[PDB]
Amino acid sequence: MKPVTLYDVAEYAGVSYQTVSRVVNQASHVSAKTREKVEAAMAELNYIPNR
DNA sequence: AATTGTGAGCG
DNA sequence: CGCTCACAATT
Ligand code: NA
Repeated sequence: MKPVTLYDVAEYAGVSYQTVSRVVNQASHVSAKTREKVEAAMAELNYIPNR
């Protein structure tokens, strides 16, 4: 499968890789609108854990 | 005083 | 390259 990364979903949402990692694991500091971006980025794109 | 970004340490 | 963990320059 296409190795869709944390970055791809982050840029797609308009957020940082670390902000989007903190939507997956190590979760601190996530906002109303920013969260809803990450969700639409994860579900429209076929993100792969660890690739 | 809140977050992103950067650092670095694991794989 | 890809990611969790942890910490801090900037705002
Ligand atoms: Na992950």
